[PDB]
Amino acid sequence: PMFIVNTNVPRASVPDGFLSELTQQLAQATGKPPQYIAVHVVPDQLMAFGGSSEPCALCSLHSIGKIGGAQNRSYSKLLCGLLAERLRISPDRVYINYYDMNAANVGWNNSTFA
Amino acid sequence: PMFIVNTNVPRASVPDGFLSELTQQLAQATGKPPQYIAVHVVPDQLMAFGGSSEPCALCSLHSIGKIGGAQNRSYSKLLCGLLAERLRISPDRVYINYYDMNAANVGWNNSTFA
Amino acid sequence: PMFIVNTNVPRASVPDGFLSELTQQLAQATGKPPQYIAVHVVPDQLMAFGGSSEPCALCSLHSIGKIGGAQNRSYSKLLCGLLAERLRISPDRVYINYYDMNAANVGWNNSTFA
Ligand SMILES: *C(=S)NCCCC[S@@](C)=O
Ligand SMILES: *C(=S)NCCCC[S@@](C)=O
Ligand SMILES: [Cl-]
Ligand SMILES: [Cl-]
Ligand SMILES: [Cl-]
Ligand SMILES: [Cl-]
Ligand SMILES: [Cl-]
Ligand SMILES: [Cl-]
Ligand SMILES: [Cl-]
Ligand code: NA
Ligand code: NA
Ligand code: NA
Ligand code: NA
Repeated sequence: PMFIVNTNVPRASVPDGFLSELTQQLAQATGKPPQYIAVHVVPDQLMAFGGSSEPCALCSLHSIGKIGGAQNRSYSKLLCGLLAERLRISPDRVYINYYDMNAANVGWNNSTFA
Repeated sequence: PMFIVNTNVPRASVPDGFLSELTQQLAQATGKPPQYIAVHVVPDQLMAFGGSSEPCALCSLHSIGKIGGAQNRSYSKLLCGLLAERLRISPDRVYINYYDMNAANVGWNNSTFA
Repeated sequence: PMFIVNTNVPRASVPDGFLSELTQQLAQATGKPPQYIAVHVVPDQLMAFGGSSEPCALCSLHSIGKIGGAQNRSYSKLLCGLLAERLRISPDRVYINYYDMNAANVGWNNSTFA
């Protein structure tokens, strides 16, 4: 699983341990070992949501399987909750693109998971 | 709709109103209210296009529907025009990846659009 | 072809001419002329892989065709090799998402490749 968050919120407002919490909570959410979870946080971005420059975020969650209608709603409640509580970003100013990746299309360790 | 632009042009060369201009133009192009549109511009990037470092841009346009052969050809003209005038990027040094997203794979406000 | 690398390694550790090496190596691996190849390297990122902040990378390779089981394994060996040699990133701390793009979904110079 790979979770990426792009936001206009300043780096200083990202709480210590945020990447660790994301790793831990995504491991529990996806059911995959935390060892394989990758997290990427990109603050101080130049972005807008609805024409407003107030706090917002554009994210991505890639995973080989464990992606679906019900699961994605669950991931959204989890992730929007964290962005709201930890980064003070309103849930309605966050978009998360979910990708169900084929094992053959994910490279790792000089090979792929296929 | 979500539009992201990654470019090597300096932050100082990105007009302060560019995000709003993109939002408004994309609202008209997609026929969606500006409120639903998110924009993200990433300047000062380390990039090369065709083995050259002159101004260039790698972009992404995500949308739940409103994506297709004909529509994409139209978006390219709209976006290349904006990047050409406001960021000084030659249109033949711009790539735009279009993504037609399923509502179930787009998270927002603690849920998804499905 | 479009190759993007997001890594936590410092900018200073990115060798001069690294972009050129990626361009030429990708031209060889994909068979496409270098004039159409785009490369993007993003260092100094706030990332974690397996919860650890040791050197790691999240990448993407977009291409109209030339994507597949065997081909992707080959690309991974090539790209992980370059990241290990040039950026000192362990191959088991690198993920590469491969995307086989439909020509109609890749915009360039006021149109698409369809
Ligand atoms: C997230 S995309 N992890 C990469 C794929 C892991 C394969 S099995 C160990 O889930
Ligand atoms: C762009 S990806 N907007 C996402 C969906 C916006 C709401 S629907 C009701 O158009
Ligand atoms: Cl599901
Ligand atoms: Cl895939
Ligand atoms: Cl269409
Ligand atoms: Cl989708
Ligand atoms: Cl952890
Ligand atoms: Cl193949
Ligand atoms: Cl596609
Ligand atoms: Na998919
Ligand atoms: Na799609
Ligand atoms: Na940056
Ligand atoms: Na594809």
